[PDB]
Amino acid sequence: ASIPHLILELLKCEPDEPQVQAKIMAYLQQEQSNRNRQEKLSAFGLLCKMADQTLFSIVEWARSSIFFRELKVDDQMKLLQNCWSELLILDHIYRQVAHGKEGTIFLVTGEHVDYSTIISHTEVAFNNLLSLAQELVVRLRSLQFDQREFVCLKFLVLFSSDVKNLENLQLVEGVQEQVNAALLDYTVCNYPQQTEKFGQLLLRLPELRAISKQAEDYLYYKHVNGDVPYNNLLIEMLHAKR
Repeated sequence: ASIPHLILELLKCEPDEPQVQAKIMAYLQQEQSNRNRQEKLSAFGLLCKMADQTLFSIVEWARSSIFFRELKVDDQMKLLQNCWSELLILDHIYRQVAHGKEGTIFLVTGEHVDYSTIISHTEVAFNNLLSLAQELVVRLRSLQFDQREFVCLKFLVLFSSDVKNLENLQLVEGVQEQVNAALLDYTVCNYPQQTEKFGQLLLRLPELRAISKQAEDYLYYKHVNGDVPYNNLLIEMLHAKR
């Protein structure tokens, strides 16, 4: 039905969103229920709490992923360390495209929060990053960015060839080229009037890149003086940078 085979397989590797939301929702209700006051029941750390969970879900996704699983643990870690924050932001952006509304932000827990509530209860620094992400959301919404293009961008983000010291480089470049091809074939077969949405889509990766670094720098800063609880997947990957 105009969906190449390679894409049908990537989609099969996607987690069922509803159960990921339920699992994350519970975790946060626990983390927030268990300590029932005294310590730090913040709002910055909470977005940090669900970002951490989202990250674990992303790592599991990559691991169970059709082509990633053929790489040795050494190659896997180097690909995930290089793009983990980009994957997180891309995940957020797509969730806004498929579920976002008027003046709300759809959270991974499956909840809608007023964009005003987020802004007000967070410092301007975080505010700017959140706003830089919505611009991309606005651009993807116009292009009719859909799920099949979303899993393709994910694999293009994960399988990046300019990562140094990859053992099975032949496989990483192969998949990358193969996904690029399946994506172009899909975009013009399903959105032909869209002169170059394919180009538009790829032009988004460098932007995701830039936003990604600014996000890590802010995350590191907030971390250096004790403003996040801790959360080892977030910190671990952030320290894979230094």
